[PDB]
Amino acid sequence: KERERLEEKLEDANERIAELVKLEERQRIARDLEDTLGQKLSLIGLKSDLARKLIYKDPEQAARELKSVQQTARTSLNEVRKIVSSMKIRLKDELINIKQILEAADIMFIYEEEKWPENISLLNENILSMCLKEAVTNVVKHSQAKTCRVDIQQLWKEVVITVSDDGTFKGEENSFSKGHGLLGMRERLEFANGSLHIDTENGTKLTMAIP
Amino acid sequence: GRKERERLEEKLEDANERIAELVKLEERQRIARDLEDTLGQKLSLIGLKSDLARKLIYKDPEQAARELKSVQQTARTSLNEVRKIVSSMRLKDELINIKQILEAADIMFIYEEEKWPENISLLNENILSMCLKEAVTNVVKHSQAKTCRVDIQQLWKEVVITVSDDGTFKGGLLGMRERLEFANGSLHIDTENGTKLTMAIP
Ligand SMILES: Nc1ncnc2c1ncn2[C@@H]1O[C@H](COP(=O)(O)OP(=O)(O)CP(=O)(O)O)[C@@H](O)[C@H]1O
Ligand SMILES: Nc1ncnc2c1ncn2[C@@H]1O[C@H](COP(=O)(O)OP(=O)(O)CP(=O)(O)O)[C@@H](O)[C@H]1O
Ligand SMILES: [Mg+2]
Ligand SMILES: [Mg+2]
Repeated sequence: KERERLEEKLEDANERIAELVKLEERQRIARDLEDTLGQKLSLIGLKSDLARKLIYKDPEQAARELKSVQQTARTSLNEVRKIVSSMKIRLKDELINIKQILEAADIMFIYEEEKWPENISLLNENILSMCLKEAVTNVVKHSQAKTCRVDIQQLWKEVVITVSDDGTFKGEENSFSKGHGLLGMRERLEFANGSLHIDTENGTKLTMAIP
Repeated sequence: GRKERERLEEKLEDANERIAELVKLEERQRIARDLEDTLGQKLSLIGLKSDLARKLIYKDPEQAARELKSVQQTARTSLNEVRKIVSSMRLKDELINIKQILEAADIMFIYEEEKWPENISLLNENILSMCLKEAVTNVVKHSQAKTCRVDIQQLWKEVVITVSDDGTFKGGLLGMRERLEFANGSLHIDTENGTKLTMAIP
């Protein structure tokens, strides 16, 4: 009846982790909104007040300011749908989308369909997807690969997706773009007590694990 | 036992995963809903009214400027909407804000400061706050009360905030209560003597 106390303190902690990362989500999200979006909207107000001043005397230019308000409302709307999506992907869907990305990059898509996992949640599933997006985006974008092999495997407690490629690695200890592509991926695996692994030994072999 | 009894534990850790994924899902779904709807609709509006004003410039300028007063205000309103959402993204703070709400409604604020709890998280704390907002908003707004008493109590596993008032019951609150039910806390209301609200949270 002491080891069970150990379980009450440790559980307190395994709930705490959950809340203080849901907060990662929160703050980062209000950051995007606040910044990108709100700045766009301020811009819209100012350019439309300006065009409103121009109407009578410089109309040719009021219409230009207004072409600009038009486009900033556009871009703001795209930013919104971008968020929304960063909140709404499908696994078997990402498979098709990257299938197209590489097919298009003139890269060979080796996928040997296996056992589609059962022990996976949908926060987990969506994270997995994302890491798919950035791993393939990075392969296409950099590797120099001519082949990419994607293994989705139910394995034990967790799904594992390895994304391998033959190309050469362009990465130096800076490359790890502080809070960007691969760092986003890997911190994002570390939080859900999964993990990201990379073996540059033979081209570049990526590896994602998630309960 | 340990092996068979053990595996159930799993049946429960994981049963529990399945459960709290519904807070993520339909927290982010309320959020994408608000964005999508309110905001995106506003932005479409902006595009259309500015394309229109752009057509008017030359022939009907007096009215291009009117459409444009409109684009101006819709950018405003859109920005405020973004605000609501960033803000949603403090307990002792809510205390001051409602202190003002009721003080202003000509309602008496009985608060007898107690033991500020320790066993509380901040998802919990912020939920508590919110329910404060809607309970007091509802009291001011409806009760007919002339007094409101707020008890914040560390109690056992969980903080408990009762918001009582003398007024009559005329029966927001579903948001409050489902939102307590999810964090295995609870909402209780006793209309027996005016209206007495009660929130509990681990
Ligand atoms: N498959 C690969 N082949 C060769 N080089 C690679 C590679 N994958 C990654 N790299 C190198 O490592 C660097 C770090 O990648 P990372 O994804 O962190 O930044 P990035 O350049 O992909 C933009 P983002 O911030 O969107 O990821 C890359 O810039 C690239 O130079
Ligand atoms: N403190 C209170 N005392 C007596 N009746 C109350 C009350 N708070 C709410 N009610 C009654 O219950 C109804 C439901 O409350 P609820 O909070 O869902 O709606 P509301 O009328 O407060 C506006 P909103 O839902 O937008 O906050 C109210 O219409 C009111 O008649
Ligand atoms: Mg990258
Ligand atoms: Mg109400």
